[PDB]
Amino acid sequence: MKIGIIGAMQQEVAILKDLIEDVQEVNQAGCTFYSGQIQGVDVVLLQSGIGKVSAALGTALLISQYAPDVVINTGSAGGFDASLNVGDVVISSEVRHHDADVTAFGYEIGQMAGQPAAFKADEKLMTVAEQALAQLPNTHAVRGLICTGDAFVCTAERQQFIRQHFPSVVAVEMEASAIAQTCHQFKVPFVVVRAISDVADKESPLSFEEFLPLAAKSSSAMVLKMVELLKENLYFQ
Amino acid sequence: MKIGIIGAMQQEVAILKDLIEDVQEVNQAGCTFYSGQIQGVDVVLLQSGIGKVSAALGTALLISQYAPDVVINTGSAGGFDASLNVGDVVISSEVRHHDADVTAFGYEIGQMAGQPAAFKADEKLMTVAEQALAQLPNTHAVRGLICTGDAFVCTAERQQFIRQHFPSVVAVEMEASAIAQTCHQFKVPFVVVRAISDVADKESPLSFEEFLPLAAKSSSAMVLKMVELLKENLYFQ
Ligand SMILES: CSC[C@H]1CN(Cc2c[nH]c3c(N)ncnc23)C[C@@H]1O
Ligand SMILES: CSC[C@H]1CN(Cc2c[nH]c3c(N)ncnc23)C[C@@H]1O
Repeated sequence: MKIGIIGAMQQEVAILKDLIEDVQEVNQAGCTFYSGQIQGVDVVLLQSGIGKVSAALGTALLISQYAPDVVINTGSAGGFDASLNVGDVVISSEVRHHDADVTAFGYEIGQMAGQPAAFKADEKLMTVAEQALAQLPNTHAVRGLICTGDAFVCTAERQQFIRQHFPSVVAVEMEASAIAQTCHQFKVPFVVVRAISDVADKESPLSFEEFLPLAAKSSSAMVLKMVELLKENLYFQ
Repeated sequence: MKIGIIGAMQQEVAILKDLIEDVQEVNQAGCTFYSGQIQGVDVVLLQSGIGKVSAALGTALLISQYAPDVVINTGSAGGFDASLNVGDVVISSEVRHHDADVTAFGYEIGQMAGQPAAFKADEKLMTVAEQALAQLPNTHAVRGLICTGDAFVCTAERQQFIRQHFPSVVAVEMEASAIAQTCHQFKVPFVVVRAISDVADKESPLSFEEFLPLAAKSSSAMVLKMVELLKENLYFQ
């Protein structure tokens, strides 16, 4: 099997990039693809750039050219769930666009026309995420709805909008729904395994730059454990 | 040369689809690609689906697999310029995301992180659009800023947010900034040539239903004229 791993920023992919053996680097359309193995499993790591369009474009190139069997989205996120602290892992049960509104034509809020209302994380991949979490016993995670938009959420008004329309939201970020929607269109299983850098408030621009390395470390530790598990997961292999 | 043409919806691509000689249809990732010739020029017509993520993934697949020399985005739009009636044409001078906000990190409103603030349409393609307009004297057109978001704009509050932040906007829609950003990352010239189906207000849902066919007709006639000009002029090799 081949594991696709996607992160937006250089800082988000650095830890995993350094673990790739026999690394082959390709640059295309503002994306960087690193292929090789991590601990004996084939991987392709994509640094996509920030936001929904870059993430969608990169994911489409990833799937069409490299044919990963699964896709794992790594990186940082803004926490909405009360139980999350900076550094904690967040796992997608499902992903929605918090900034999509085609309700004029009867779609529910966040649902894009021609799409399901939500993109559900793959059940088998989810089981692997759970096993990985069980192998990191002193770490706290929350699983739930992750909401994506083309905005860095850092105001009370935007928090209120997102909570009012997506009351179960546990975290927000800027790529996951694009990755998830793209995987959905290609019929490729995905899961998001990110970690909290800030709590999406007026302090978040400062918190984010301060704690991005911590979030990358936490998210990357989980993704690495998942890679290790997938190595000997006979359903996927 | 090879001309790439992109529209979101079935009605938006139907007129041009019917003109393709020796048509070859490929279905991939929830997109449809029609390849062949229109009046002796190679074309690839992408039916992208609706919204930024579908448009981005489709455009990435289009450019990476078919290598069009230029990209023309056709279809409908919500008019903002006061002079626009349903059926009138809009030509992009440039495109912006009206729903992007990373101003917390120094970017201007609508600018995505890691991107320029606007995506400028290609000068030669704009010239060809103007030449086409001159040969269609009973089409009224406005050239200017087109703004994109993952929303069907149909409320005074949303219309006014967009006008406040992008005062020169002439029309809005849901794919162009994704196409434009993707073309920017691949370094492929683009232009948007759309036509008005509604004026982005409370009556837009009904206006859109009524006037989508007219908008497809008007925009497609312009695009066909542009195809004929591009065949003749050798502007692009
Ligand atoms: C430099 S732009 C921010 C980058 C970090 N990614 C995740 C993220 C952390 N905190 C967030 C918040 N409060 N709102 C939205 N997104 C995020 C999103 C983007 O790649
Ligand atoms: C069924 S969703 C609408 C489809 C038609 N496209 C253009 C468009 C016309 N009027 C618009 C408006 N008021 N707001 C945003 N977009 C548009 C966008 C999408 O493909």
